Amino acid sequence: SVNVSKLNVDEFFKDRDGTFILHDVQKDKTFIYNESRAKERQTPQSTFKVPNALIGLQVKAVRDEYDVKRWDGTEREFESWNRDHTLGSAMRDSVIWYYQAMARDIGEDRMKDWLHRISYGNEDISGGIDQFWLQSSLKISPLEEKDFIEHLYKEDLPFDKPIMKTVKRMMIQEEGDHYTLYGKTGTDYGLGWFVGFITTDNHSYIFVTNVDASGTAAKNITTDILKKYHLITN
Repeated sequence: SVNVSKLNVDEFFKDRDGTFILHDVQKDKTFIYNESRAKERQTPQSTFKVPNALIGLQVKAVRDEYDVKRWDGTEREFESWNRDHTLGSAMRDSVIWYYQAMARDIGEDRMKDWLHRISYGNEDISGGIDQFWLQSSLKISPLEEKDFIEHLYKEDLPFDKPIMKTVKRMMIQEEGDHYTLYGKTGTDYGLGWFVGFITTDNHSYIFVTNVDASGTAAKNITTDILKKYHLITN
Protein backbone atom coordinates (compact mmCIF):
# COMPACT_ATOMS: atom_id res chain seq x y z
CA SER A 1 0.00 0.00 0.00
CA VAL A 2 1.12 3.56 -0.80
CA ASN A 3 2.70 5.85 1.80
CA VAL A 4 1.55 9.24 0.53
CA SER A 5 4.16 11.00 2.67
CA LYS A 6 7.05 9.31 0.82
CA LEU A 7 5.71 10.67 -2.49
CA ASN A 8 7.77 12.51 -5.08
CA VAL A 9 6.24 13.95 -8.23
CA ASP A 10 8.88 16.42 -9.40
CA GLU A 11 9.19 14.59 -12.73
CA PHE A 12 5.53 15.50 -13.34
CA PHE A 13 5.86 19.25 -12.63
CA LYS A 14 8.85 19.77 -14.91
CA ASP A 15 8.01 21.93 -17.93
CA ARG A 16 5.02 23.60 -16.13
CA ASP A 17 4.91 25.08 -12.57
CA GLY A 18 2.07 23.55 -10.56
CA THR A 19 1.04 21.84 -7.32
CA PHE A 20 -0.25 18.46 -6.26
CA ILE A 21 -2.22 17.35 -3.20
CA LEU A 22 -3.01 13.74 -2.26
CA HIS A 23 -4.68 12.90 1.07
CA ASP A 24 -5.02 9.28 2.18
CA VAL A 25 -8.56 9.09 3.54
CA GLN A 26 -7.82 6.13 5.82
CA LYS A 27 -4.30 6.84 6.91
CA ASP A 28 -5.01 10.57 7.24
CA LYS A 29 -1.75 11.76 5.65
CA THR A 30 -1.72 14.71 3.24
CA PHE A 31 1.15 15.15 0.78
CA ILE A 32 1.69 18.58 -0.79
CA TYR A 33 4.01 19.39 -3.67
CA ASN A 34 4.72 23.13 -3.86
CA GLU A 35 3.08 24.18 -0.61
CA SER A 36 3.22 27.80 -1.77
CA ARG A 37 0.93 27.24 -4.77
CA ALA A 38 -1.48 25.04 -2.81
CA LYS A 39 -2.05 27.94 -0.39
CA GLU A 40 -2.90 30.77 -2.82
CA ARG A 41 -6.46 31.46 -3.93
CA GLN A 42 -7.43 31.36 -7.61
CA THR A 43 -10.49 31.25 -9.81
CA PRO A 44 -12.17 27.83 -9.49
CA GLN A 45 -13.27 27.97 -13.16
CA SER A 46 -15.30 24.79 -13.85
CA THR A 47 -14.38 23.04 -10.60
CA PHE A 48 -17.05 25.29 -9.09
CA LYS A 49 -19.60 23.11 -10.92
CA VAL A 50 -19.44 20.59 -8.05
CA PRO A 51 -20.62 23.13 -5.47
CA ASN A 52 -22.98 24.68 -8.05
CA ALA A 53 -24.51 21.21 -8.59
CA LEU A 54 -24.97 20.69 -4.86
CA ILE A 55 -26.66 24.05 -4.27
CA GLY A 56 -28.77 23.74 -7.40
CA LEU A 57 -30.05 20.33 -6.36
CA GLN A 58 -30.37 21.37 -2.70
CA VAL A 59 -32.69 24.35 -3.38
CA LYS A 60 -34.51 22.49 -6.18
CA ALA A 61 -33.34 24.76 -8.99
CA VAL A 62 -32.77 21.52 -10.94
CA ARG A 63 -34.39 18.11 -10.36
CA ASP A 64 -31.85 15.31 -10.83
CA GLU A 65 -28.69 14.59 -12.81
CA TYR A 66 -30.92 14.40 -15.92
CA ASP A 67 -32.55 17.87 -15.76
CA VAL A 68 -32.64 18.92 -19.42
CA LYS A 69 -32.11 22.52 -20.55
CA ARG A 70 -32.58 22.92 -24.30
CA TRP A 71 -29.76 24.46 -26.32
CA ASP A 72 -30.52 28.04 -27.40
CA GLY A 73 -28.96 27.56 -30.86
CA THR A 74 -25.99 29.86 -30.22
CA GLU A 75 -22.91 28.07 -31.61
CA ARG A 76 -20.10 28.17 -29.04
CA GLU A 77 -16.43 27.21 -28.93
CA PHE A 78 -16.75 23.45 -28.33
CA GLU A 79 -19.19 21.33 -30.31
CA SER A 80 -20.15 19.22 -27.29
CA TRP A 81 -21.58 22.50 -25.96
CA ASN A 82 -24.02 22.97 -28.87
CA ARG A 83 -26.79 20.48 -28.10
CA ASP A 84 -29.26 19.78 -25.32
CA HIS A 85 -27.60 19.13 -21.95
CA THR A 86 -28.50 17.92 -18.47
CA LEU A 87 -26.88 18.59 -15.11
CA GLY A 88 -24.60 15.56 -15.32
CA SER A 89 -23.68 15.86 -18.99
CA ALA A 90 -22.95 19.57 -18.56
CA MET A 91 -20.61 18.67 -15.69
CA ARG A 92 -18.96 16.09 -17.96
CA ASP A 93 -18.10 18.52 -20.78
CA SER A 94 -17.96 21.69 -18.64
CA VAL A 95 -20.92 23.23 -20.47
CA ILE A 96 -20.72 26.65 -18.81
CA TRP A 97 -24.09 27.89 -20.06
CA TYR A 98 -26.02 25.11 -18.32
CA TYR A 99 -24.51 25.91 -14.92
CA GLN A 100 -24.95 29.61 -15.77
CA ALA A 101 -28.67 29.15 -16.38
CA MET A 102 -28.72 27.26 -13.08
CA ALA A 103 -26.86 29.82 -10.97
CA ARG A 104 -29.30 32.48 -12.17
CA ASP A 105 -32.11 30.30 -10.83
CA ILE A 106 -30.23 29.63 -7.57
CA GLY A 107 -30.07 33.38 -7.02
CA GLU A 108 -27.57 35.83 -5.56
CA ASP A 109 -28.90 35.41 -2.02
CA ARG A 110 -29.11 31.63 -1.75
CA MET A 111 -25.70 31.42 -3.44
CA LYS A 112 -24.20 33.77 -0.86
CA ASP A 113 -25.97 31.96 1.90
CA TRP A 114 -24.72 28.52 0.91
CA LEU A 115 -21.20 29.61 -0.03
CA HIS A 116 -20.72 30.88 3.52
CA ARG A 117 -22.24 27.63 4.84
CA ILE A 118 -19.71 25.34 3.14
CA SER A 119 -16.92 27.84 3.41
CA TYR A 120 -15.82 28.01 -0.17
CA GLY A 121 -12.76 30.25 -0.45
CA ASN A 122 -13.40 33.99 -0.33
CA GLU A 123 -17.15 33.44 -0.97
CA ASP A 124 -17.21 36.63 -3.08
CA ILE A 125 -19.92 36.50 -5.74
CA SER A 126 -19.53 40.24 -6.40
CA GLY A 127 -18.63 39.40 -10.00
CA GLY A 128 -22.19 38.42 -10.89
CA ILE A 129 -24.58 35.57 -10.09
CA ASP A 130 -23.49 33.82 -13.31
CA GLN A 131 -19.88 35.09 -13.54
CA PHE A 132 -18.17 35.10 -10.13
CA TRP A 133 -16.42 31.74 -10.61
CA LEU A 134 -15.10 32.43 -14.16
CA GLN A 135 -12.03 34.69 -13.90
CA SER A 136 -13.79 37.01 -11.47
CA SER A 137 -14.34 37.68 -7.76
CA LEU A 138 -14.53 34.14 -6.34
CA LYS A 139 -11.17 32.57 -5.50
CA ILE A 140 -10.24 29.40 -3.60
CA SER A 141 -6.89 27.78 -2.84
CA PRO A 142 -6.11 24.25 -4.09
CA LEU A 143 -5.79 23.19 -0.44
CA GLU A 144 -9.28 24.56 0.23
CA GLU A 145 -10.32 22.58 -2.86
CA LYS A 146 -8.92 19.38 -1.39
CA ASP A 147 -10.73 20.06 1.89
CA PHE A 148 -14.09 20.74 0.25
CA ILE A 149 -13.68 17.60 -1.86
CA GLU A 150 -12.68 15.57 1.20
CA HIS A 151 -15.83 16.83 2.94
CA LEU A 152 -17.99 15.86 -0.04
CA TYR A 153 -16.36 12.42 -0.09
CA LYS A 154 -17.04 11.95 3.62
CA GLU A 155 -20.46 13.65 3.29
CA ASP A 156 -19.69 16.11 6.09
CA LEU A 157 -21.45 18.82 4.14
CA PRO A 158 -24.89 20.23 5.04
CA PHE A 159 -26.45 18.86 1.85
CA ASP A 160 -28.92 16.01 1.56
CA LYS A 161 -27.17 12.64 1.68
CA PRO A 162 -28.61 11.43 -1.66
CA ILE A 163 -27.78 14.79 -3.29
CA MET A 164 -24.09 14.46 -2.41
CA LYS A 165 -24.19 10.91 -3.80
CA THR A 166 -25.86 12.19 -6.99
CA VAL A 167 -23.15 14.81 -7.52
CA LYS A 168 -20.36 12.34 -6.75
CA ARG A 169 -21.67 9.87 -9.24
CA MET A 170 -21.72 12.69 -11.82
CA MET A 171 -17.95 13.19 -11.33
CA ILE A 172 -17.08 9.64 -12.45
CA GLN A 173 -14.28 9.72 -15.04
CA GLU A 174 -13.30 6.04 -15.36
CA GLU A 175 -14.86 2.92 -13.87
CA GLY A 176 -11.91 0.55 -14.04
CA ASP A 177 -11.71 -3.03 -12.82
CA HIS A 178 -9.73 -2.09 -9.70
CA TYR A 179 -10.62 1.58 -9.10
CA THR A 180 -13.18 4.31 -9.77
CA LEU A 181 -11.80 7.72 -10.83
CA TYR A 182 -13.84 10.76 -9.71
CA GLY A 183 -13.04 14.36 -10.60
CA LYS A 184 -13.79 17.72 -12.20
CA THR A 185 -11.58 19.74 -14.56
CA GLY A 186 -11.14 23.48 -14.86
CA THR A 187 -9.43 25.48 -17.60
CA ASP A 188 -8.69 29.02 -18.71
CA TYR A 189 -6.00 31.71 -18.87
CA GLY A 190 -3.22 29.11 -18.94
CA LEU A 191 -4.34 27.49 -15.67
CA GLY A 192 -5.69 23.98 -15.26
CA TRP A 193 -7.65 22.34 -12.44
CA PHE A 194 -8.33 18.71 -11.67
CA VAL A 195 -10.03 17.91 -8.36
CA GLY A 196 -11.62 14.66 -7.28
CA PHE A 197 -10.91 11.33 -5.65
CA ILE A 198 -10.12 7.69 -6.40
CA THR A 199 -11.25 4.48 -4.71
CA THR A 200 -9.61 1.04 -4.80
CA ASP A 201 -10.29 -2.11 -2.78
CA ASN A 202 -9.69 -0.90 0.80
CA HIS A 203 -8.39 2.53 -0.22
CA SER A 204 -9.62 5.95 -1.33
CA TYR A 205 -7.72 9.21 -1.87
CA ILE A 206 -8.47 12.90 -2.37
CA PHE A 207 -6.26 14.74 -4.88
CA VAL A 208 -6.01 18.22 -6.37
CA THR A 209 -3.78 19.08 -9.34
CA ASN A 210 -3.19 22.71 -10.31
CA VAL A 211 -0.78 23.65 -13.10
CA ASP A 212 0.21 26.24 -15.73
CA ALA A 213 -1.45 24.19 -18.46
CA SER A 214 -4.99 23.12 -19.24
CA GLY A 215 -7.48 21.07 -17.32
CA THR A 216 -6.88 18.11 -19.54
CA ALA A 217 -3.18 18.58 -18.79
CA ALA A 218 -4.11 18.72 -15.10
CA LYS A 219 -6.10 15.49 -15.35
CA ASN A 220 -3.37 13.74 -17.33
CA ILE A 221 -0.81 14.70 -14.69
CA THR A 222 -3.11 13.36 -11.95
CA THR A 223 -3.79 10.03 -13.67
CA ASP A 224 -0.06 9.73 -14.31
CA ILE A 225 0.80 10.34 -10.65
CA LEU A 226 -1.88 7.83 -9.64
CA LYS A 227 -0.52 5.28 -12.13
CA LYS A 228 3.01 5.64 -10.75
CA TYR A 229 1.73 4.58 -7.31
CA HIS A 230 -0.33 1.62 -8.42
CA LEU A 231 -3.59 3.41 -7.85
CA ILE A 232 -4.81 3.28 -11.41
CA THR A 233 -4.27 0.15 -13.46
CA ASN A 234 -7.13 -1.41 -15.23
